[PDB]
Amino acid sequence: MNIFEMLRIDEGLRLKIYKDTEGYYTIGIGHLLTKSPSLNAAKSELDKAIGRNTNGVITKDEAEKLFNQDVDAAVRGILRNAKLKPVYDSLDAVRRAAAINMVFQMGETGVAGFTNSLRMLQQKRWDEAAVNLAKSRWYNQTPNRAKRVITTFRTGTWDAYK
Ligand SMILES: [Cl-]
Ligand SMILES: [Cl-]
Repeated sequence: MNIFEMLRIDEGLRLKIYKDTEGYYTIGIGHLLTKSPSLNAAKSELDKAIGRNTNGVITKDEAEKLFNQDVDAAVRGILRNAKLKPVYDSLDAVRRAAAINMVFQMGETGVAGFTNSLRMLQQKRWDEAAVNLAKSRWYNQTPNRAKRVITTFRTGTWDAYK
C-alpha cells in the first residue's frame, strides 16, 4: 500500500465531471475543478487543466496525470508550510501518507487549522490525537473516510485500508 493506492480508494476514479461530497465540480481522482456553481466554469477549468477541448470528459491516463500532479503538489504544500512541515518530518512513513491524504482532501489551510491535533501528532500521543481529530466538521461530513485516515494515524499501519 502507498499514498496513491490509498487515495485511489478514498476518492474513486470518475471520467466525467461530477459533484463532490460538498457539491463541487470534480473529475478524475478527486481533482477539484472549481467551487463555482457553473458547469461551464467547470468545463473551462477542465480544458485549461488538460490542454484540450474535452467536453467534460477525460481519459484514464489524463486522470492519472492530474492525480500525479495533485499528490506532488500536496506534498510540496506540506513541505512549504511552516506549521505543517515540522509535524510531517516527525512522522513515520505510513503516518506521512495519512497526512498527505488530509491535505489532498482539505487543503493546506484546512489542515493547518487542526492546531491541537497537530501538536498531538508531533508529540506522538496517538490515541489522543485520534480522539481530537474526530471532533471536527471533517469527521462529521465524511465519517468513513475520516475513520480510515484517523485509524492510520492511530496505529501506524494500513489496516483500515485492508
Ligand atoms: Cl491543474
Ligand atoms: Cl465517508
